[PDB]
Amino acid sequence: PCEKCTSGCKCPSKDECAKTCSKPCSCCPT
Ligand SMILES: [Cd+2]
Ligand SMILES: [Cd+2]
Ligand SMILES: [Cd+2]
Repeated sequence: PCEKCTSGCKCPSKDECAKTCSKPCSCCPT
């Protein structure tokens, strides 16, 4: 979980995820 992932993240696919998560943030839709 990066900055905005140490809890709950929406990240639908990448447009909002890959943007704030330059990695497989163990919490987005992965
Ligand atoms: Cd994400
Ligand atoms: Cd993240
Ligand atoms: Cd996440």
